[PDB]
Amino acid sequence: AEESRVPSSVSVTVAHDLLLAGHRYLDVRTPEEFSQGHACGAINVPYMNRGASGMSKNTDFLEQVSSHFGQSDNIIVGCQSGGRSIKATTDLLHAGFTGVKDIVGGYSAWAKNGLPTKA
Repeated sequence: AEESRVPSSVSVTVAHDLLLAGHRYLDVRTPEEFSQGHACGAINVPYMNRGASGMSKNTDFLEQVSSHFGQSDNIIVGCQSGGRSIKATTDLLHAGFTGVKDIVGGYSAWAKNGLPTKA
């Protein structure tokens, strides 16, 4: 009974219900999105980011992380774009990108609010 690897696709609409549950939201709009910082109730990062997280930058750690862990292991991830990115995520899934939910959009919708929490 393992469930550390489960790739699923959904829309920010259904994820929103889960977002109310208070679950970590991973979003990757663009490396520059990181330079902007974080968000209020939304964690948007470029897949991998070096930090006190224990150093993890999409480069080789994938072999160590994909070894049995996912950068978003058990998380809700979503690319700024949908459909076109949905199949794109499948390419990353082959490299090891499961155990998380694939949401469509994210920052665009959260941006609609205008409440970005960050340093």
